[PDB]
Amino acid sequence: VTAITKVEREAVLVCELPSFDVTDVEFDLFRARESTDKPLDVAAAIAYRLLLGSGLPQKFGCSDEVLLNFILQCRKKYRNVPYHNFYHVVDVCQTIHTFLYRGNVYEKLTELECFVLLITALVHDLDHMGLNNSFYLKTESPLGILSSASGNTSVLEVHHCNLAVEILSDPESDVFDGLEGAERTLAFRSMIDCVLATDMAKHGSALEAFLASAADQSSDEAAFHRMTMEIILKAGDISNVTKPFDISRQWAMAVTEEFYRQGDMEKERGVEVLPMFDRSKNMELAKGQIGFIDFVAAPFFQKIVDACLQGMQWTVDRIKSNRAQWERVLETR
Ligand SMILES: COc1ccc(C2=NN(C3CCN(C(=O)CN4C(=O)CCC4=O)CC3)C(=O)[C@@H]3CC=CC[C@H]23)cc1OC
Ligand SMILES: [Mg+2]
Ligand SMILES: [Zn+2]
Repeated sequence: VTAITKVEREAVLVCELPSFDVTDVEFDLFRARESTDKPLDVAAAIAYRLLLGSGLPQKFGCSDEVLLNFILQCRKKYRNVPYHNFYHVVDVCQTIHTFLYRGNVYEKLTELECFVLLITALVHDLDHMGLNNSFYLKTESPLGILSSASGNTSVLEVHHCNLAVEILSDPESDVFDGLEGAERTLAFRSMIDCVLATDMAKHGSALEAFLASAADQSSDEAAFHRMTMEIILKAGDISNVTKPFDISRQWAMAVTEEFYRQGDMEKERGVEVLPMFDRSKNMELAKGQIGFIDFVAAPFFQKIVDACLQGMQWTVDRIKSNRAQWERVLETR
């Protein structure tokens, strides 16, 4: 890995981000991206501002320079795909910030764990190529073969953890360098756990485990803290439908184009192409989003809020209003 230059940091530090409140739940990363000639710099500056404002890097001996090196080292490893690019992970970081601080989830965690969540958001999709786990397995890809051979089917999640560990192995980009002993161990293990938990094939079991812990006043503390962390990263990962409508719709366009490119590649290779990934179905954006709301996101946010995370009620409220808005698109078509 090649060291971040000073000129690279200066480009990020130059961004003043006037008019944006990065801590707000109605913050608009799309508008932030439009605001400038250099969206990648603005994106990094948002991540930088969020991390510094939390008070957290300073507390764990992570300097301003090392924090920004880390951010830029993550940015180098994201690709130019429609959805799983650096804007997605900056969005997950910003959203998790809002769940911790606007939603009061910080109350259930330590500050180390809060620090870890904010950083894990930035590593959690490192080097995503716009193709899901199933594509690698269906096509018998080298990457997919290695996963089957070694017994872990979370193809990309394990990949992301491996690049995260690389960035953190140089002191100049290790935001956990100020830690040692059991704490540094916890930072790496909880980071890795969280990323492994974002495999959507494990979505149901992760939810059931969190919910079961949350209902049990004699749950192991460490286990509950860990499951909370995993759940908050998962929440950020599927939080598109909890933003105001046009923000939420822009994410949906981005993921739709990304899925389509996968399906075009699957067609070429002669493997199974699902409906959601097929250009020829031209499936309505409103039906896709409502199906995702009804089958994935509304039950998830509702269950985790009722169980435990009451301050996150606004996410349930907004899913409801976005669902009603998509129903209006149908009604008037
Ligand atoms: C902005 O909009 C989306 C953003 C992310 C995803 C992701 N989706 N997924 C799975 C796809 C397969 N799944 C489903 O098809 C679920 N489902 C039904 O069963 C009925 C209709 C429906 O949607 C489970 C989630 C991913 O794995 C992506 C990677 C990680 C997290 C969420 C991403 C989906 C979105 O809108 C469809
Ligand atoms: Mg992922
Ligand atoms: Zn993600």
